[PDB]
This record gives sequence, C-alpha cells and structure tokens, in this order.
Amino acid sequence: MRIDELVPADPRAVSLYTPYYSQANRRRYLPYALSLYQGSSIEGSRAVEGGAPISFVATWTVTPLPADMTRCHLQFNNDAELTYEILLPNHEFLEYLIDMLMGYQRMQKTDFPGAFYRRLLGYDS
Repeated sequence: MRIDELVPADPRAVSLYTPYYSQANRRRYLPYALSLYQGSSIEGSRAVEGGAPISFVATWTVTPLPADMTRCHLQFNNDAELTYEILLPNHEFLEYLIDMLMGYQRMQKTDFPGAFYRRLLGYDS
C-alpha cells in the first residue's frame, strides 16, 4: 500500500547484510529495503522534472547470497514493447532500493531514483 506501511525485516537477517555495504544512513533503510527486496514484485513511479510521473511494474528473483546477481524485469505503462531486463549484483541492487527509500523519506511519495533509469537505459554503457 505505501512504503512507510512496510514492515521491516528481522535484525538477525538484516545485521548480517549490514557489513557488506556502507555503514551509515543506509543502515536506517536496510531493514525496510530488505523487506521490499524479499517482496520480489512492486509497483513504482518514475518522476520527471517539468513533466508528470509514469507508473511502471517491476518484478525480480531474490537470492540469500549478497555476491549473487539478480535479474529484474521492468514494464513501463504495462506495455510489452516497453519491457526492460536488468541484471546487476545484489549489493548494487539494494543501493538503488535504499536510495528509493531516501527519495521516499524526503518527499513522502513513491518515486524511483533517476540513476536507476540511467543504468536501465544503459546510458553509462
């Protein structure tokens, strides 16, 4: 229903992933983003400055090892011709999900970060 209404993951499981990432403000959103990660399916919106936000559908496969790579599937506007496949490490995928919670915290709206679409489009090659 809403990101602030998501229940956090257990501390025994979350504290195990903590030393594999930057130990700072990312620790705060780690329990909530790990819960979102375990969800494997989420609806999200991309915010465009000077435009209107676009609704996309995202699904992915999860694994317990942080060194494993996850394949995520994204569909924008529920169109089969706007299908995206993105594969990246679990360590890096959670940095995106944690950054999403930082955007959520500041504006109180569900918006995915621009850097996620930069890598989704492959602008960094």
